[PDB]
Amino acid sequence: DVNECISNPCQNDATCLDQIGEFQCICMPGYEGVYCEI
Ligand SMILES: *[C@@H]1O[C@@H](C)[C@@H](O)[C@@H](O[C@@H]2O[C@H](CO)[C@@H](O)[C@H](O)[C@H]2NC(C)=O)[C@@H]1O
Repeated sequence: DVNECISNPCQNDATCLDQIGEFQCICMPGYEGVYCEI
């Protein structure tokens, strides 16, 4: 139950996709971080 990608998990205006029991935060080209922020 419950998901991970509800209100855009990313923190840099990244694209969210589908994954296996996880979230898919697609950061920009040449970025860093897990939730697209660093
Ligand atoms: C999904 O992948 C991301 C890495 C981005 O390239 C996304 O594109 C951007 O999506 C936002 C939506 O919040 C939009 O506002 C931007 O204009 C768009 N970027 C460009 C250059 O179109 C992509 O969908």
